[PDB]
Amino acid sequence: QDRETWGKKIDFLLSVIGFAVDLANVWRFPYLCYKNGGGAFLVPYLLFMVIAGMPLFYMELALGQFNREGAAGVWKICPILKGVGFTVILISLYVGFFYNVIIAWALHYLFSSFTTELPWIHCNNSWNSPNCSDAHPNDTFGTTPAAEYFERGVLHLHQSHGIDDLGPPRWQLTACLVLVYVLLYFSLWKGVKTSGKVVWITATMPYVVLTALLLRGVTLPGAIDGIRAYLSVDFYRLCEASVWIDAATQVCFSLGVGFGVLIAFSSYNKFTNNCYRDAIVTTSINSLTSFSSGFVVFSFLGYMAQKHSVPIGDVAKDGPGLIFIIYPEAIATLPLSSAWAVVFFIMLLTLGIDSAMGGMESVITGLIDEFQLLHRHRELFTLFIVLATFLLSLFCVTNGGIYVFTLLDHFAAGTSILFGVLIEAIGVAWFYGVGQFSDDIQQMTGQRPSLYWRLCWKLVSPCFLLFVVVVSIVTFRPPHYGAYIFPDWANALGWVIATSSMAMVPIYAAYKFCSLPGSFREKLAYAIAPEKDRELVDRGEVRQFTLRHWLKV
Ligand SMILES: CC(C)CCC[C@@H](C)[C@H]1CC[C@H]2[C@@H]3CC=C4C[C@@H](OC(=O)CCC(=O)O)CC[C@]4(C)[C@H]3CC[C@]12C
Ligand SMILES: CC(C)CCC[C@@H](C)[C@H]1CC[C@H]2[C@@H]3CC=C4C[C@@H](OC(=O)CCC(=O)O)CC[C@]4(C)[C@H]3CC[C@]12C
Ligand SMILES: CC(C)CCC[C@@H](C)[C@H]1CC[C@H]2[C@@H]3CC=C4C[C@@H](OC(=O)CCC(=O)O)CC[C@]4(C)[C@H]3CC[C@]12C
Ligand SMILES: CC(C)CCC[C@@H](C)[C@H]1CC[C@H]2[C@@H]3CC=C4C[C@@H](OC(=O)CCC(=O)O)CC[C@]4(C)[C@H]3CC[C@]12C
Ligand SMILES: CNc1nc(C#Cc2ccc(Cl)s2)nc2c1ncn2[C@H]1[C@H](O)[C@H](O)[C@]2(C(=O)OC)C[C@H]12
Ligand SMILES: COC(=O)[C@H]1[C@@H](c2ccc(F)cc2)C[C@@H]2CC[C@H]1N2C
Ligand SMILES: CCCCCCCCCCCCCCC
Ligand SMILES: *[C@@H]1O[C@H](CO)[C@@H](O)[C@H](O)[C@H]1NC(C)=O
Ligand SMILES: CCCCCCCCCCCC
Ligand SMILES: CCCCCCCCCCCC
Ligand SMILES: CCCCCCCCCCCC
Ligand SMILES: CCCCCCCCCCCC
Ligand SMILES: CCCCCCCCCCCC
Ligand SMILES: CCCCCCCCCCCC
Ligand SMILES: CCCCCCCCCC
Ligand SMILES: CCCCCCCCCC
Ligand SMILES: CCCCCCCCCC
Ligand SMILES: CCCCCCCCCC
Ligand SMILES: CCCCCCCCCC
Ligand SMILES: CCCCCCCCCC
Ligand SMILES: CCCCCCCCCC
Ligand SMILES: CCCCCCCCCC
Ligand SMILES: CCCCCCCC
Ligand SMILES: CCCCCCCC
Ligand SMILES: CCCCCCC
Ligand SMILES: CCCCCCC
Ligand SMILES: CCCCCCC
Ligand SMILES: CCCCCCC
Ligand SMILES: CCCCCCC
Ligand SMILES: CCCCCCC
Ligand SMILES: CCCCCCC
Ligand SMILES: CCCCCCC
Ligand SMILES: CCCCC
Ligand SMILES: CCCCC
Ligand SMILES: CCCCC
Ligand SMILES: CCCCC
Ligand SMILES: CCCCC
Ligand SMILES: CCCCC
Ligand SMILES: CCCCC
Ligand code: NA
Ligand SMILES: [Zn+2]
Repeated sequence: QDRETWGKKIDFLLSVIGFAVDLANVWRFPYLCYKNGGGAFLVPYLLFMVIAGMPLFYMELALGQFNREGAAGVWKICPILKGVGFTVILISLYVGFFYNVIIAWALHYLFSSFTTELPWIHCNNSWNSPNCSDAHPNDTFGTTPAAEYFERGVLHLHQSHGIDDLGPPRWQLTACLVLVYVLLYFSLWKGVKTSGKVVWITATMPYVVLTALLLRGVTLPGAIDGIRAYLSVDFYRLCEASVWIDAATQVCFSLGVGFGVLIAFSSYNKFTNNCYRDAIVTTSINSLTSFSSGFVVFSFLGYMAQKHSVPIGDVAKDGPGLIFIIYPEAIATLPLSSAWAVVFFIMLLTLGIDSAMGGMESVITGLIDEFQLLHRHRELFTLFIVLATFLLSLFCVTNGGIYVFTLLDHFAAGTSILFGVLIEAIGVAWFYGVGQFSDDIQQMTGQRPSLYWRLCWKLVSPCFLLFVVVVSIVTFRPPHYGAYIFPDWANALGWVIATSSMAMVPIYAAYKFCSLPGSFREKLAYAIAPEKDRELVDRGEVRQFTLRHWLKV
């Protein structure tokens, strides 16, 4: 049987929008806007989005749609550079070991909200230390009843001495995790017919909840101060070299490229689809969602800062668990706080689940495409992948699970994402040929891309990605959680996994070069030439050997 397609185009659009829209998308852009700049942070962000943010999205969508294969089989245009598909598959697999525990924490918090007394209001109970002090006129948000609850009565962090004292897993978090994985499996087992229909609810509820919170948040005292702090113009901030680095890193990391998800999602699209309009619409929606969500979150942050009589700089911080500490404290003061907590955690759960589903779907699709023996049994392979991910994600459930979560979050994606994106971009734009790519896009859609797209694909994007990779590998900082310093072997293991996700390109390159028969010239010709050019290569007319193809744009 031939490849199946999306039931409706709205399914594909909602799938990509839901995967791209993330919990980090809600916070990262507004936090960066407040930290350096404000209204002046939109200049570097928009500049980099135009220069090298849209071309990568468009190229990934077009490649996936035209080649009609997953992340690994899409590389018939350059067989030697096939290890990129395995690299992105490994990257997607690694991220699945802690996103699910994030969703499990959110789901556990959701269950403990159907009560008239939410268990983070006061601090007269069993799981609170005698150092509780919630003062309402030096860590002002440390030892808060909400923070103490999250750290002791949920995570049980105080019973671990570090990453060497994990201890047995907790059964409540394990039950939440198994519920999450059951949801994931039953949402991913029947191909894309049912995975594109479940997205209809998990990609439209967060917007409703965000609208409700914006309606509630604005009326709070001190919210206008938070919004003013969020959006304040300061053009002198553009003279520092850190604002541009932050903008470039955020543009690279918020797109969703590098996981091989957009290739698999667009692989099921019809051959006559219009990927240009789809890329434009998805990028615009994902960019505006961050703006609206920032309005909401900074209104709430301003209200909390006014309540605690502290500057907004102390409230606005980046860390794991602060989402479960500040806002739940803010929610409890409002009347009918149970409903607000319920909707808050429902929105969190949906935001997590859509992205986790997309990330697992990328791996499943790529591995199914690569090997034909698994194509006849998709449900069993999905069950095996889910079981493996669930077994390898049981470490974040233990008492010292926050340390493992921090290490994995620091090292899993890192520079590996940028290296994979750079390698795939340079491969597509140089080895295959930007002219051939434009011809394929014209055949697929009908209108050939203009000179701007070709220039951005060929010249600007590889240079921007290389600069991002270098600046990310130069300013590396070891991970930490509060006043905890990770052991040296933990950093070594993090670097080992980060390199292992990246060290598949040379391995496959060497294996493919040694496997092909002939001399050096024959091996190179069969390796670096497209599959469809086999007849020309046999005659001895390889286009890559000529330098005119290399210097063509
Ligand atoms: C309840 C209120 C307060 C919030 C509602 C939020 C969502 C229901 C909306 C917000 C933005 C909408 C999107 C905005 C733009 C488009 C483009 C629109 O046009 C197409 O791309 C046409 C595709 C086709 O031909 O089917 C398709 C729906 C979509 C994704 C919308 C789907 C529904 C979304 C997610
Ligand atoms: C990317 C994939 C492969 C997941 C990687 C997860 C790591 C962060 C895990 C996998 C192996 C784990 C180690 C396996 C064995 C142990 C012994 C263990 O010994 C104890 O003190 C607890 C013993 C017990 O459970 O009773 C302490 C944690 C540690 C170092 C673990 C720390 C966390 C590690 C490195
Ligand atoms: C909200 C999400 C994350 C989890 C819950 C989703 C389930 C309620 C849905 C998703 C997939 C659905 C299934 C998808 C396909 C089928 C096969 C279908 O059987 C047929 O008639 C076609 C196949 C056959 O001939 O067996 C019957 C409904 C069923 C079991 C569906 C029942 C409802 C399911 C389990
Ligand atoms: C930060 C918030 C407030 C808005 C963010 C939205 C942007 C990420 C989107 C919205 C409209 C998009 C643009 C819509 C149309 C085009 C035209 C397109 O260029 C052409 O078609 C050729 C024009 C030429 O010849 O220069 C290149 C992409 C671009 C700039 C898009 C880039 C991405 C943009 C700026
Ligand atoms: C104030 N502090 C934080 N607030 C928030 C928020 C929020 C709201 C959304 C809608 C509202 Cl309404 S409020 N998000 C944070 C914070 N600090 C880290 N994050 C992210 C980071 O991306 C990090 O990667 C992360 C994580 O590790 O979560 C377990 C995913 C969180
Ligand atoms: C840690 O990586 C992420 O959270 C990325 C992405 C994602 C990829 C894989 C995954 F399993 C779950 C989520 C979801 C979105 C798009 C890219 C980025 N997130 C901002
Ligand atoms: C924690 C993992 C949960 C996986 C989902 C449990 C149900 C598995 C059902 C398998 C059906 C296979 C299709 C028929 C062979
Ligand atoms: C709070 O008091 C406890 C006493 O059990 C002590 O162990 C802890 O270090 C104190 N924390 C701070 C921040 O003072
Ligand atoms: C039995 C205690 C119920 C507490 C209130 C819960 C309200 C949930 C419904 C609103 C969100 C849909
Ligand atoms: C959490 C509930 C799990 C129930 C599992 C039922 C599996 C049904 C498979 C039907 C195959 C035709
Ligand atoms: C919480 C998810 C529960 C999913 C139950 C699916 C049951 C499938 C029955 C199939 C009968 C033909
Ligand atoms: C989609 C439904 C939105 C309803 C939002 C209501 C929020 C409470 C308003 C309180 C005004 C004082
Ligand atoms: C809150 C997000 C709203 C985003 C609205 C974007 C609408 C784009 C429509 C494009 C039609 C061609
Ligand atoms: C669709 C439901 C969104 C959340 C509604 C919460 C209940 C608000 C009732 C009015 C409060 C004054
Ligand atoms: C002390 C009880 C520990 C239970 C762990 C959860 C079961 C794991 C099954 C693989
Ligand atoms: C210790 C009493 C409760 C046991 C629960 C067993 C199931 C946990 C999730 C698999
Ligand atoms: C046929 C169009 C369906 C649009 C997505 C579902 C909207 C649900 C609104 C709550
Ligand atoms: C893109 C140019 C941005 C210039 C910002 C203002 C610089 C002021 C220098 C005194
Ligand atoms: C009083 C300030 C109100 C701000 C509203 C912002 C709306 C952003 C688009 C949904
Ligand atoms: C939870 C384990 C379920 C395993 C699937 C059912 C047996 C399939 C044998 C081919
Ligand atoms: C012969 C039928 C089962 C073949 C194996 C299916 C995938 C199992 C996990 C690799
Ligand atoms: C991919 C090659 C670079 C590996 C990381 C940088 C060297 C170690 C720095 C501590
Ligand atoms: C007092 C003005 C409230 C405005 C709420 C947001 C309207 C879109
Ligand atoms: C710290 C930035 C170094 C940039 C080197 C050149 C990259 C193109
Ligand atoms: C991004 C546009 C900022 C303009 C500020 C004018 C006061
Ligand atoms: C000492 C307890 C061991 C539990 C193992 C669970 C996988
Ligand atoms: C208090 C949380 C209990 C979770 C039970 C999941 C079945
Ligand atoms: C064709 C039936 C689709 C149901 C979608 C429910 C959200
Ligand atoms: C590609 C990495 C080059 C070396 C970076 C550290 C100097
Ligand atoms: C203290 C040494 C621990 C080694 C762990 C290797 C995974
Ligand atoms: C000629 C092929 C070179 C591939 C190198 C990959 C890093
Ligand atoms: C994968 C690195 C070694 C390859 C050897 C091929 C003979
Ligand atoms: C739209 C950016 C902020 C203007 C004050
Ligand atoms: C994760 C890829 C391993 C080789 C198929
Ligand atoms: C007062 C305008 C704020 C941005 C819409
Ligand atoms: C992770 C192994 C996939 C099948 C070779
Ligand atoms: C998943 C591997 C199947 C046998 C080559
Ligand atoms: C606790 C999980 C052990 C097998 C991966
Ligand atoms: C068949 C190739 C698997 C990865 C080296
Ligand atoms: Na998401
Ligand atoms: Zn307080």
